[PDB]
Amino acid sequence: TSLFKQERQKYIPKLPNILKKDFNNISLVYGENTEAIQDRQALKEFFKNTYGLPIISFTEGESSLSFSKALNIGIILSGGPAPGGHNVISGVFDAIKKFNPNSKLFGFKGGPLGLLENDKIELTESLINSYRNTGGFDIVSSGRTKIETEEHYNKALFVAKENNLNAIIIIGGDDSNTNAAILAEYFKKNGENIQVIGVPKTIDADLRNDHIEISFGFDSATKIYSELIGNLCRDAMSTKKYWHFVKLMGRSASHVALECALKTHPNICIVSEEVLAKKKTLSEIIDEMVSVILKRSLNGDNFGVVIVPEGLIEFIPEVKSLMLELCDIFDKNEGEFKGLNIEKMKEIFVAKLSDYMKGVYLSLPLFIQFELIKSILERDPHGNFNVSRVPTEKLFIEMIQSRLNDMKKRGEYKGSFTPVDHFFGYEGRSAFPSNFDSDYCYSLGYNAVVLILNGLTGYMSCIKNLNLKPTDWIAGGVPLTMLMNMEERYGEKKPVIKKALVDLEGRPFKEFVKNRDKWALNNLYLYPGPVQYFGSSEIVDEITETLKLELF
Amino acid sequence: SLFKQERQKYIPKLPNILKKDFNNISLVYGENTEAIQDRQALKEFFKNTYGLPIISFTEGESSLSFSKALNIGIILSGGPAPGGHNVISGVFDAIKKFNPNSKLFGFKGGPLGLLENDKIELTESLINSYRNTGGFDIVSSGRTKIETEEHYNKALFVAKENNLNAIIIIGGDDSNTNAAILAEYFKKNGENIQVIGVPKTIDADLRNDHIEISFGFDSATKIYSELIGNLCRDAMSTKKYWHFVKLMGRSASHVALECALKTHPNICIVSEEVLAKKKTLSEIIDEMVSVILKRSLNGDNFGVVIVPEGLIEFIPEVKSLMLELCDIFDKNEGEFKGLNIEKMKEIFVAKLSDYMKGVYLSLPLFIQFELIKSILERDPHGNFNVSRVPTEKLFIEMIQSRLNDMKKRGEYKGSFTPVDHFFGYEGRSAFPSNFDSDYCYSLGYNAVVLILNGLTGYMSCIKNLNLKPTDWIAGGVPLTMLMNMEERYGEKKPVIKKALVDLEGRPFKEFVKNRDKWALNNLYLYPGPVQYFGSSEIVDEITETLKLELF
Ligand SMILES: O=P(O)(O)OC[C@H]1O[C@](O)(COP(=O)(O)O)[C@@H](O)[C@@H]1O
Repeated sequence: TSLFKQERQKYIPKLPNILKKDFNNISLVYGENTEAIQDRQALKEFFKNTYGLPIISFTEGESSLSFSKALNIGIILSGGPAPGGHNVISGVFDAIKKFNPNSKLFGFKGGPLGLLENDKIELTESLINSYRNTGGFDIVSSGRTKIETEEHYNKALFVAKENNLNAIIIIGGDDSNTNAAILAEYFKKNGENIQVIGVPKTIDADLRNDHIEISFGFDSATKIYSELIGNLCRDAMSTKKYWHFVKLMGRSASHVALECALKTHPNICIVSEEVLAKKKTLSEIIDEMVSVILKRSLNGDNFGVVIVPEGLIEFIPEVKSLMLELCDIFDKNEGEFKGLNIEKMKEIFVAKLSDYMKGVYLSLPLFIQFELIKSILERDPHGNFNVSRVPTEKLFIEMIQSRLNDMKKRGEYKGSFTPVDHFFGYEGRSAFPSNFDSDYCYSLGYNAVVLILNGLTGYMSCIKNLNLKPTDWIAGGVPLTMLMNMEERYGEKKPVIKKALVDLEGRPFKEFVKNRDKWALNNLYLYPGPVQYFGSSEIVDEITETLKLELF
Repeated sequence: SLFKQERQKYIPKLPNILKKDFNNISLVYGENTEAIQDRQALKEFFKNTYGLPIISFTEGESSLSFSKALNIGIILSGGPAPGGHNVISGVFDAIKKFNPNSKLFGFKGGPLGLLENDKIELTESLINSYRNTGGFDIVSSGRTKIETEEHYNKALFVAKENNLNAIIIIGGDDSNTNAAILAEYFKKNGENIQVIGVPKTIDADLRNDHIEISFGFDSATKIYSELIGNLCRDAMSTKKYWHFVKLMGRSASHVALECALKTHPNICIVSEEVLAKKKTLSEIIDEMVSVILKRSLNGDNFGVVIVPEGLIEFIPEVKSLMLELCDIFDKNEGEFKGLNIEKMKEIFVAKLSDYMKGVYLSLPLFIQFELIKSILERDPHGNFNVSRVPTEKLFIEMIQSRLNDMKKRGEYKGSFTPVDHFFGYEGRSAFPSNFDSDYCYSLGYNAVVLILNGLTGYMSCIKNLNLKPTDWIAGGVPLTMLMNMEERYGEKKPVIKKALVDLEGRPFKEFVKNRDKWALNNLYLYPGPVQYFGSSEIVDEITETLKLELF
């Protein structure tokens, strides 16, 4: 397309030294016998044929392989895009073609649904070439259909068989890596010989553990967000008149928010996990932001930058309690709402709420009051709600203006508060991957094929030592069951892999805690650049602050 | 920041001429000049600096108007543009070269810093930490308009007390308006203080035959196009979202048009064309809806739209409304003195003419209030606040309604999922590209050469910008040639005329040729992040606009 794209296309991703060796010269080294996180008992029931598989690692030396004929592989992309997905695919292609030039790669379109519907294309050399080192999932598009029913699982197998597949690779987050486990068990249960391999994808870093150091895409997304946030800090510093509020996409955790904070040194950054842990109130959050603004104003600084995660309102205990009460006032007094008008029925809630929750409700902006009513009036069959109708940054902005307007009227705020809001997310997830994600993703995909060539199913492709140069990285496999627990929902116990949230005892969070009061009151902004793909190795192979601190 | 550390070490590239000794660089005088329009009245006002000659530099001797160390003052004005700090580093390096005893003084927060004698000395170690960086934060900036005899008296007193040989003003059309009049004041009153302007703005609305582009436009459009290309790729990857992207640019669509030529979005609105064709808001809406429907029938329930922030000043019915709201406020200001926005709205509605009131009340309520704020938050030069007006959200709401109208007859079976964006503040203080780094350093270094050669009332000017920096031509354009008479705050005044998109120009014509293609097909281009190290080709890329314009 652009000159950038053609040049980037020519980049050769860097492999672990071992993945460079011939396939006959790569030996399995078996590990222990893994166990689940919890419900170690019931996970032996559900996953009879797959459980307690050892962790796999790879070392040099002679080995015999499970194939000699050409392989056929199906590949699925599920969920939202992450920079480097296309490199997982280029790595798989390059690996099967090295093994046997007659091997074929089939890309199922628009998620797992493509497999159910036999909606696919053959990825050929010239096709693959155009996608090398590119952003996007647009080689085959993604979706998020789950394979659940017996009718579904049988079609998956049907389509797999009529396409002569030896294996399926699924690239996705927590939920598709869980699904990958059950498909692997399903094939093995019905005596079929199709292997399933999982690959760890998410720009939000909510898939990770002792074995998976990071998910793919998080490096590239945070670099883009931090460049944009650093640029806003520099603009704020230059004109000294605007408070920029930046919401970042992803409602599950503060991994992205925390990393951008470490990259840019903003004046304020809110961590959802901490808000939940310290049980902070809405007014406490507001008090704390207002106090930073006033103090800066007294230093003569009528500007600053705030970072908030998208899922923040769902981490305020007080808000859920207010919500659970309002719809209890709705589930009871059903006939009283006929028939009603809202604004008229608002004062019904206002008169019926408990003293303190009425104070919380009325503290909100008026449009927010109404959006909570609408949230209840639209609960799913199981009666549960979500607060998606309330935008975190805009809620905070209005409440802050209000507090400050009152203070000005009684003469305790001389400064000027002019807010500008920003929401980033879509422009970071289909960006060109950094060298790190390019190397990492290419490695994961290449490694997936080695796992398949050794007969393995139910494994997640895994590359460790990610803080070191790629030649020094270590390749292997993690069994999918060991990451699981049983989640109970509506009388049922389905297997799950739980979201990894920010560890409030981790080095990243502790680093942030150590320095945040200093960043708040002073102007110690750091200005990261755009992602570089040419120049010295330490610029082009820079990793996240997160990974740097966590490992070491 | 490791990036900043490595980038700080870049050596900007100068025109060959500027590398020669200052006693080796001679003038070439040329064509005389005049203003763009209202030339008669402007010849009264600018009686001392009208019709000066175009300047170039060549290898020779030249009469050097200075034998003793220089004292220069320097002003950063208006909104930031990447490379302002390289302008400053080019002035500093040049005056140190000339005479190591030369001092450079930075006035803080724009022209107000001059008026209030608020400054800092810009020293070698201070300049060093800002080399090749984004931002205007070395001294910060502001948008103050110097008009009154007292303001100019003050400007004179501060200038004279600081023993200043020359003042360098870095800014846009608003600031070079200040600079033009200041040079005229100093001359008319008989003083030896020289005033040189520098052509800054991400909006590129400071342009003529001689000034090929303003600095910062290159860097800003590059970051904005990276992001839009990323949104195009996400839309292609997931196939469900219609992205509406507002862009900075102020009045002109130079920014929007460049980003469209960089990315091939499905829709880009060009305000200048809207005004030429006298389109109504409703007509713009329907043209967008038609594109959306067609794509949907083709199975593409996604796309990307570029919206210029200045559009409201180019739709005849809305422009007219905004001028009447302005007129109503300016004439009944005391009534509005204390009131909230709802009470303000009530007055505005009561005082609008019947036609204008119907227009106003046809807008969504959120737009009704933002229009008022647009008027109330006019800058010191009288510009409306268009950056705060969510034009893209107005588009989304009106398109949403029309698509529901088609859906009501079974004529639109897709689901519309719009996403709003506004790329602006995040592009202004970004790290400058090699182009802007090279161009800005040359412009500052060149302003010193012009000062050394006794000039005042000139814009620093580097020509042949599509060529390798060594092959650039250095010189100077008289500030008056850019000027005309306009009404600001209910009164007629001399200003630099804003250069808008030329509908007969090569950039717009390239867009028209391909735009229909880009609407119905998915022909997106994906520019990457600006590269600062590496192959001469990717690192020294320039804008589509500049290539087409010099072709
Ligand atoms: O910085 P502000 O006061 O919000 O004003 C925004 C305006 O400044 C700009 O970013 C730059 O304008 P100038 O280059 O003319 O100073 C415009 O694009 C935008 O309309």
